[PDB]
Amino acid sequence: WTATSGSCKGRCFELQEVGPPDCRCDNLCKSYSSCCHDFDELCLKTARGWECTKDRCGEVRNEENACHCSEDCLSRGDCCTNYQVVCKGESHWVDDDCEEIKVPECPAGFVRPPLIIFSVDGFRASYMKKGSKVMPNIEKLRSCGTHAPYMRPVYPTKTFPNLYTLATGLYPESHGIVGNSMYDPVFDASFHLRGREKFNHRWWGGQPLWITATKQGVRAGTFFWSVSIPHERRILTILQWLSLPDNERPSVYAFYSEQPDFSGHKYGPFGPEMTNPLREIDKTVGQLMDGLKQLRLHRCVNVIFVGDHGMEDVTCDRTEFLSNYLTNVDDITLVPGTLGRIRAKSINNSKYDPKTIIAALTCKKPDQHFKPYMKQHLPKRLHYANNRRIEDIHLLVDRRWHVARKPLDVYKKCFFQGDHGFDNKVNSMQTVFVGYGPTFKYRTKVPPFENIELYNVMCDLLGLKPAPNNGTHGSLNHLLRTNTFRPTMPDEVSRPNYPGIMYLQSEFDLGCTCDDKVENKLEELNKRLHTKGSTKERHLLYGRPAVLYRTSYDILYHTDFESGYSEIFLMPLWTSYTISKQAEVSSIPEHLTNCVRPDVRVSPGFSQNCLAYKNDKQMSYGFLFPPYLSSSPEAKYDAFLVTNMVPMYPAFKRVWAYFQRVLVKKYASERNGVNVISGPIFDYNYDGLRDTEDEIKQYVEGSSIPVPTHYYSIITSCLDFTQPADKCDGPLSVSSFILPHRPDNDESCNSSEDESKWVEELMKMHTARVRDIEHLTGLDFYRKTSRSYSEILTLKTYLHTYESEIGG
Ligand SMILES: *[C@@H]1O[C@H](CO)[C@@H](O[C@@H]2O[C@H](CO)[C@@H](O[C@@H]3O[C@H](CO[C@H]4O[C@H](CO)[C@@H](O)[C@H](O[C@H]5O[C@H](CO)[C@@H](O)[C@H](O)[C@@H]5O[C@H]5O[C@H](CO)[C@@H](O)[C@H](O)[C@@H]5O)[C@@H]4O)[C@@H](O)[C@H](O)[C@@H]3O)[C@H](O)[C@H]2NC(C)=O)[C@H](O)[C@H]1NC(C)=O
Ligand SMILES: O=C(c1ccc2[nH]nnc2c1)N1C[C@H]2C[C@H](S(=O)(=O)CCc3cc(Cl)cc(Cl)c3)C[C@H]2C1
Ligand SMILES: [Ca+2]
Ligand SMILES: [Zn+2]
Ligand SMILES: [Zn+2]
Repeated sequence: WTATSGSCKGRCFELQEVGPPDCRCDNLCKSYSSCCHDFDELCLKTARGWECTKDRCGEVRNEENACHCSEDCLSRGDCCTNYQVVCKGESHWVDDDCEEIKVPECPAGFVRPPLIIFSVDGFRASYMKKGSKVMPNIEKLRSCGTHAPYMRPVYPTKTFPNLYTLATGLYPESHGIVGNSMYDPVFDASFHLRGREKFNHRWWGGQPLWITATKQGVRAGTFFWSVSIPHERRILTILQWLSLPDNERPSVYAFYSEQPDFSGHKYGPFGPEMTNPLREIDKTVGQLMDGLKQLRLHRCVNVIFVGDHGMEDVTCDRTEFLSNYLTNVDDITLVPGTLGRIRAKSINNSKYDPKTIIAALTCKKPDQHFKPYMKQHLPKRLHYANNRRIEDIHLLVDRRWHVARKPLDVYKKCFFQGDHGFDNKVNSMQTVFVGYGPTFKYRTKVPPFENIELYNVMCDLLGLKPAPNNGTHGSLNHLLRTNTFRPTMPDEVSRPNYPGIMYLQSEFDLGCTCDDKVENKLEELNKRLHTKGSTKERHLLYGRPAVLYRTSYDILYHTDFESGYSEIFLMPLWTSYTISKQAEVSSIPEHLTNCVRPDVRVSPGFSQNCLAYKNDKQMSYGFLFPPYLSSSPEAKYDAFLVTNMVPMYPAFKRVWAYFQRVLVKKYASERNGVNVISGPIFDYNYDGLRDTEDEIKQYVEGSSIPVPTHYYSIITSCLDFTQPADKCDGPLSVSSFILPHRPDNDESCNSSEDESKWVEELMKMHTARVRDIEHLTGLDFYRKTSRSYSEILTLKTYLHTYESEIGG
């Protein structure tokens, strides 16, 4: 209940929210059904439209109009945004050639440039080019400001998770909003778009931009709006707020449009009906920019034009039904659409087995338009597992399709032609970023980037200190004219040992054999230089990674590779090696197939042993540096050391073998040599961060040898391919993957065929930022290049998507 007896007289869109049961007058009062009786009357005038006409000029102030053209309106700060235009012979902003804004040009009283966030729902990246002829204002912004060809949302590519990520720089797994619809099992409640649950503050984690602002002395406009409030009043309210006196005027503002998403669902991404929604948006933009020119703020304010996601062609008849795969279709709840999420209908059930549910859903029709995963097995770049609100069973749906439970749900719950929510790397989901203002750069294109990064930047524009988030602060410095944040490499925590020869063959009882006995001052002095690291600057191109936690490890040099070997985990943390274009693939000689040699630099006590592997019929082994790419038959023995060996399921070895034997050489040819760093990853609790010694859930049977949950490689080369990797002057180029270490190849439906038909496809799906691997390993790469640190942060955030050219 609320006594709505109070009044909004002079409180129209007040900024401090008063508490029940007195009536509110802010842009959220509607959604809580708690407005004062006169709110509609006083605060939402509509009379005479939103534009001045000639006859309206100089007029007599009438408080009933929606906006004014009366002489005193500039003073009152409430003119129609075109007042200067029709009444004062002034041109529109869109018509002025754009002048570089070399310094802020702000009126007396503005202690800092304000920031306006203009967010547009469902604004697909390719709109900027395709709809350009009917969006001149937005095309002005793009072309004079700083733009990216596209910006990448988070997964799921849905509205709530994506808007809240903009405001926090957090993955949904961390912020709490993992879907538009969610079930929390500790709350036993459901978050849906309709209804009032989504209002309880308990769903919303992280610290959003406006709280960050308040907590540090910067006042904020309120971000959310109410659906019935038209866009014109939304603009005029933002300009009114900007006319407030210095001590009350917010410094950060938000605008939001339901379009073009609302139509995209109706007409599809490119339906001819779409031109109007776009025309509208552009007009709204024009109205902000004209309004800011009226207030002398158009060369003072920084504007961010940003979308939350894109839009794909989707229709009813492209629905896949679980009822055609399952029998007990009724002992499951499904969260449907462009992503599936499954749980037991009741926890009263002990007969409920996910293993059989997954199997029932795996590669079961040749045509299949989805794929089941357990959430811990989803690609790590999706960062979609570490939250109780994410159900164990996830369905990745194909672009252009839906998953539903039964058919009844689709005709009784065709009307739509567009949707969104697919994998964040799918082209049609990409969205927009343009930045315009004094602090942004002038006529500047920047590379595509992930939206989790904007929070840091928006804090920079405000002089705020960003709350702990998932961006990599400094990775977007190249967007800005001048930045308050000069980033610095983290400090090495653990320094390495450099062990020489300290053990004799006979001290090792490891159960390994090797045919290596057949045995010169000139070529003995030589390989000594290899074990001290005389070819280290060939295989360690960017300096050694740093270890950012306390642990005991040894560096190990060889002719063809070099490693950081963990006495704790009994295997290397990283292994680094350069393969030049000219290098050639040889095969493992018949005699050395089962060769495993002790490493006389490392004690028997801190070594793996062949015995345990023999005893464990589930587990086999692999090597980090591949023997196939040894530079000489002699150097090859180096690859068989007990300290280059890692545990690997037979099924994984297939994957690994073909990566090592075929793809490395291929990349080396296409890229002009590559530098490869490879290693294990342990993330048993799937939080995207390295596990500690005492969080290991799986050892090789009868040993203290941990089993990785994943395998990574980082493949680097010269961005200019005419330069070999090992002699690169300028910028670098990189691609990486985090491969799940799994005992079967159920993920690949063509897996019984030749590796050449399915392995590279899997690797692609599990593409990765170097930054993701840093979280998962606790290492820090690229410590010694010729490149600026900011450039190196940009590079560690890059993700190679394997999607073709945006637009067509
Ligand atoms: C992306 O970036 C984030 C932020 O930097 C990283 O997540 C941080 O990781 C660390 C280590 O795991 C956590 O530290 C622990 O924190 C607790 C106390 O923390 C409390 O207070 C903080 C800060 O005020 C608060 O954010 C936490 O709130 C969580 O839990 C709420 C429910 O109880 C929930 O409403 C909220 O959304 C948030 O939930 C998520 O995080 C928790 C982690 O605690 C997780 O269990 C849950 O599933 C959600 O994902 C919390 O009450 C200390 O006592 C511990 O000792 C420990 O140091 C930070 O809490 C955590 N911060 C956030 C915001 O999640 C991610 O690791 C990073 N991802 C990657 C891949 O790098
Ligand atoms: O109906 C939809 C909607 C939109 C599309 C869809 N597709 N499929 N289903 C969809 C449903 N909606 C109404 C809601 C209110 C807005 S809001 O005004 O609260 C966001 C303002 C804001 C801006 C920033 Cl920058 C950050 C944050 Cl956190 C919030 C969010 C919601 C969308
Ligand atoms: Ca972990
Ligand atoms: Zn949206
Ligand atoms: Zn939508």
